Amino acid sequence: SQIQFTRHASDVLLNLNRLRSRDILTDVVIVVSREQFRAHKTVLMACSGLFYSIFTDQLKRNLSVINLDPEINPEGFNILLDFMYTSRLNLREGNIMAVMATAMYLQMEHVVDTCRKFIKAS
Amino acid sequence: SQIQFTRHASDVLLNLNRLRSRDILTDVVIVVSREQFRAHKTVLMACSGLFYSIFTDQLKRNLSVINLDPEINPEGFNILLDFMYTSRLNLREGNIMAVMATAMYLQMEHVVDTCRKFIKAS
Ligand SMILES: O=C(Cn1ccc2c(=O)[nH]c(N3CCOCC3)nc21)Nc1ccncc1Cl
Ligand SMILES: O=C(Cn1ccc2c(=O)[nH]c(N3CCOCC3)nc21)Nc1ccncc1Cl
Ligand SMILES: [Cl-]
Ligand SMILES: [Cl-]
Repeated sequence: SQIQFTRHASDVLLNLNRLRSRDILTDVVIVVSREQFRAHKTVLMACSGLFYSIFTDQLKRNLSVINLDPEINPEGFNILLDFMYTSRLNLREGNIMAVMATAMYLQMEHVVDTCRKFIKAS
Repeated sequence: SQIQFTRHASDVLLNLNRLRSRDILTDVVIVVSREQFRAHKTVLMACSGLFYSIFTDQLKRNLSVINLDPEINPEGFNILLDFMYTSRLNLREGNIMAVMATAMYLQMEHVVDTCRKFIKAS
């Protein structure tokens, strides 16, 4: 019965990404080997089982730095972080295995499923 | 060239609303006369000119309480806050004028335009 605004969610996500690009109200640094990426915990939680599980725990909720597994490919992580904030996933033959393994680690099941479909179509 | 996830933005917004409902990582209380509403500043900024302008200013960015104009109808505000987190706007004959005036105050231009269309269709 409510009026539906079809573009609203995408508009919100766009603006959250704009805030990320200006480092406004970002509240965590994700360290992946020699690279670091800032983000909003709320978005990470919305998009990742790993981050949801980390930040829902009152023991870790207030952490401002998260060190990921050193084995994680920083580029794979970056691709997934960008996907979180844009809805667009950059899969290529050169990055498919790194992105897929990283998505497994981040517990992003729908993305893992999409990587499986990409492999199947390759 | 990137794979588009058509439901992703709405999924993110849904999960942000779930976090709001559990008061997880909310960082501001919006006081509207005798009522109060918690939220995430990032979402408020994404959806409102007023909140964008308030929290982008380094003078006010860290405020944890915002007192709105006492004249603002709390129900009108609540309807708009729910819209921010859901994409669904509950317009009715009983609330149209309060919602519209509140949307003007919050500088939510697309919503104001929609209220004008509602008035025109009434
Ligand atoms: O749902 C997510 C995050 N999210 C996105 C994809 C995805 C996924 O594929 N799996 C998991 N989990 C969770 C932890 O346990 C194992 C599986 N979470 C995922 N956030 C969430 C859920 C409920 N209210 C608020 C929030 Cl923010
Ligand atoms: O765009 C908005 C918020 N938003 C939503 C609707 C709406 C609107 O109708 N008007 C205005 N303004 C802004 C202030 O000046 C007057 C008009 N902002 C609006 N956030 C935003 C913009 C750019 N990067 C990051 C962010 Cl979060
Ligand atoms: Cl900030
Ligand atoms: Cl919290």
